[PDB]
Amino acid sequence: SLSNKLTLDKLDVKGKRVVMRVDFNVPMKNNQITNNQRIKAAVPSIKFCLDNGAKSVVLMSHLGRPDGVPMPDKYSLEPVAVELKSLLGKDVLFLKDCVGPEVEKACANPAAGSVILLENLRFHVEEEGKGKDASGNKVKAEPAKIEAFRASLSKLGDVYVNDAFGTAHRAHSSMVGVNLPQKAGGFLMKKELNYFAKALESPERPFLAILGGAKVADKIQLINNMLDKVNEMIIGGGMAFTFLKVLNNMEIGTSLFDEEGAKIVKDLMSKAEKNGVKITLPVDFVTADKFDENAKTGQATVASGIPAGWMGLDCGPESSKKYAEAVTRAKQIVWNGPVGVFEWEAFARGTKALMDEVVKATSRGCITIIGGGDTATCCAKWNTEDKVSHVSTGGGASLELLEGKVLPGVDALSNI
Ligand SMILES: Nc1ncnc2c1ncn2[C@@H]1O[C@H](COP(=O)(O)OP(=O)(O)OP(=O)(O)O)[C@@H](O)[C@H]1O
Ligand SMILES: O=C(OP(=O)(O)O)[C@H](O)COP(=O)(O)O
Ligand SMILES: [Cl-]
Ligand code: NA
Repeated sequence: SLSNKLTLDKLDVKGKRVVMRVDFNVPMKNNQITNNQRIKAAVPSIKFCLDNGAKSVVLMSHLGRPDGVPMPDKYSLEPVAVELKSLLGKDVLFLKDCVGPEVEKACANPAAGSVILLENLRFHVEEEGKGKDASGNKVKAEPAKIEAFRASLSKLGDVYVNDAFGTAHRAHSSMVGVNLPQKAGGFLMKKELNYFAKALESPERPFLAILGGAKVADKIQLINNMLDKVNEMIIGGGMAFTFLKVLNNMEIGTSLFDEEGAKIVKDLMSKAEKNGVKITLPVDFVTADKFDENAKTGQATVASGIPAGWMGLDCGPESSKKYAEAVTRAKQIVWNGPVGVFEWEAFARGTKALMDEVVKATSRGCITIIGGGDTATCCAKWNTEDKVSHVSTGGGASLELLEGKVLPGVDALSNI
């Protein structure tokens, strides 16, 4: 994917300020970083810039989904600056904004070797181009303000590097809108794209996709194209309830539900049938009376339904058996999205059981690819990072590659 693009190995950085988009959207629990994978993954590009004489490296990322409102109490990148220091062996200056005159002054003429991390890009609606105000009402960014936002970011370096593989599916301002003469892909971008190019060229079959998690509105829209590439699909985690409500008339309580995706569920199942893709949905659940680690818990099946005011936060044991059967048939697996709220032990058994099966599959020759901010944290939590074929920093980004697309963050790089 980058044979035609400028990459960092061929970018002259000596004496240049480098502005670098990274994916530092790391998971957090009790206000601390629970997995530094995405930060560590950018260190090779950052160190390369410094070792080869860069005047500065300005790092920019989002964290979470603050929807264009400053939320430094909940989604500040300040903790990431602290963690990056230990991983880099070098000092990092944190700025409390990402644009404006104070940021521009701090980045205009830095001391040699300076590393600077900006605040969450998504505190400004101009990054995504849309969001919500502080009262929760949806809002769209104004074109002239988007261009001024992109112009401000562009002043923070002389050359641009994009190492944000995990965000490469997003055509956001920091990812496609920086206007500098040289825009290069970083070493993590290259590593991930190269791995997927080889693994997706002629997959081992049956090729199973496992789609879970909580980003239902976004990821239900990826299934249509994925159904032209895979032979089996597990639809689990928060994704399943939209399917079960529509197909089975199941009562789902307060479980995650996507109104727009519900309108295409039957068409997706029809396409799966046309293409010979076996769909495995859960059949039982661990329920909770509220979205809380210490919620009261219960059990439910598709036939029983989930009680009003309760939500399904994990699959149950009969679902785990069906998931295991699909893993045993697979010769290649791509997995994005845990099949329950694995961060909370009451709701982690289903994801742990599936991880055990995927590890066993790897040991008998299955090619196993696990990707995503939270899904890769499953590998860290249960110590399986070296027991699957590849742990990717991309989740949705990897699914969009599976669909067969050129990612916007790659398309926007300079051509050779
Ligand atoms: N039934 C469920 N209800 C609610 N949340 C769920 C459920 N099952 C899983 N989750 C949540 O899904 C979240 C992860 O979903 P998400 O799509 O963000 O995955 P990801 O691997 O981080 O992907 P990406 O890299 O694209 O962000 C986890 O925090 C987990 O708690
Ligand atoms: O976490 C990401 O994607 P992912 O959840 O699929 O791994 C990226 O940081 C992009 O975040 P977004 O899905 O809020 O745009
Ligand atoms: Cl979403
Ligand atoms: Na996530």
